[PDB]
Amino acid sequence: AVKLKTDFDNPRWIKRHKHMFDFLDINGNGKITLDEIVSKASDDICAKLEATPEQTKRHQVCVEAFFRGCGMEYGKEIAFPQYLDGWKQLATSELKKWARNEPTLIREWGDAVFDIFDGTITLDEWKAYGKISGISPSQEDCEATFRHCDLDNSGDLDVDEMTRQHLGFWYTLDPEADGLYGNGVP
Ligand SMILES: O=C1N2C=C(c3ccc(O)cc3)N=C(Cc3ccccc3)C2=N[C@@]1(Cc1ccc(O)cc1)OO
Repeated sequence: AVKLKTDFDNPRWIKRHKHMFDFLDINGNGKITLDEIVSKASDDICAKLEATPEQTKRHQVCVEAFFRGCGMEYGKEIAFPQYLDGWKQLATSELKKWARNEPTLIREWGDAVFDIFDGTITLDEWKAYGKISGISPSQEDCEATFRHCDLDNSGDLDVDEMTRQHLGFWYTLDPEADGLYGNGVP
């Protein structure tokens, strides 16, 4: 039962997103652009995963939409506070879509990522994504991810499940989502 109540002033949610912000801020100058996010998605991740140009393009479209949801844009340098406001807007919109059974941006992003590893992904594939995207380079943390989630009979992870977990993790600080990335993301 996905938590749909938001908790935007909870220091743990804020911290989760500051962590991710700093993670995206290679430079460390306190500012990120859509250009850097998309380059990470397309030049870094998709290339290393050896996705087809079609998969690469659709993944890029999903990433563009997702981060535009939080106010990001090409050539626009964004600092953390504005970024976080943008995330409040994104979360709100996404939860409204989810409630109405309209596809979320996080779901569609998920569909692209899973399609690259193709309707499930394995623990090894997730460790691969973890190290390549850099969100979860500790294989133990990825194993903690697979222990956290409800896997299928094959021991693999479903996109429905990962979407529910991600809704809980990024949008609502759902207690049921805590530890989704092990100790990799607070
Ligand atoms: O959810 C994910 N992410 C969330 C954030 C992120 C970034 C900033 C925040 O403030 C909060 C979250 N950053 C990255 C990594 C990434 C960032 C940018 C471009 C490419 C990849 C990321 N990768 C995902 C992709 C994914 C999506 C749906 C799935 O079902 C499975 C995998 O997997 O967990």
